[PDB]
Amino acid sequence: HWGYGKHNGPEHWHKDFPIAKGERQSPVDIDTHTAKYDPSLKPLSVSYDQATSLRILNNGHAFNVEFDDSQDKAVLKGGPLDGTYRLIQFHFHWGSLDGQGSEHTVDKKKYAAELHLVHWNTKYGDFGKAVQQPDGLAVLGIFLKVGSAKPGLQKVVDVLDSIKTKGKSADFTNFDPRGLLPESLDYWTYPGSLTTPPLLECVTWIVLKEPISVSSEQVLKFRKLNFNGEGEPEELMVDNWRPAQPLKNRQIKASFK
Ligand SMILES: O=C1NC(=O)[C@@H](c2ccccc2)O1
Ligand code: NA
Ligand SMILES: [Zn+2]
Repeated sequence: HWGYGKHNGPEHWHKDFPIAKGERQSPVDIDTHTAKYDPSLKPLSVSYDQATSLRILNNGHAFNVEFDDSQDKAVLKGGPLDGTYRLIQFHFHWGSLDGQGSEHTVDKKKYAAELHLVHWNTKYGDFGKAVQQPDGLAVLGIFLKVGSAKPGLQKVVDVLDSIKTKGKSADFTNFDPRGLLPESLDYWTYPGSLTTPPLLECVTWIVLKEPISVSSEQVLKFRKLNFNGEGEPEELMVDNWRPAQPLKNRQIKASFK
């Protein structure tokens, strides 16, 4: 099955998932000089005050912090979006070294990691129905650079020892995702896809311009996770990112001048 190695990585995904070569695949390079300011875009409304985190899971591809999405609690509205999108989970993609790890790039720059907060459009009732729709999902992407520590990330870092291998989970209640945001909510947006199989073309991407800083020690802990299950040969969970894909007939819009 699919992964990030030589024999099962991004260059192989199209065999099982032919949409890998589709018309609106993600991630992409954001060419900042050609992303046009769109004065009709609205400020992003991030309403996370009532978020209920539940659990953290190593799924063999990343670690997901999962939320109660059975009701309108943590929601994303505004920006390029019509209606209301509920937060279901967040996770990261990261590198083996600080010079790579992000999925999106900015003028070809790769960041050390990228946070994805995944939301689904409540007009479709459940996540599974939302991923059958071209406007089913909204993913808020946030770049990570290595510098000062991010205090709001440390609770995540400190639980990782308990979910080292694929299939392990741990209770993870009362985590506030507001502590992972940068100051500014200025963003770029474009229509795209999931960046892993099944690569479904359901996503309004909202990529924040301002990275967050995390410390070297924080990202080093991400890199001690394992892709493998317990009692299998150890494969460090690093370089779990898909490279940039062809932009094709799309335009990236900026929310800011
Ligand atoms: O942007 C994405 N990051 C991923 O891991 C992938 C994704 C796969 C499955 C569910 C939600 C998101 O899409
Ligand atoms: Na453009
Ligand atoms: Zn992701």
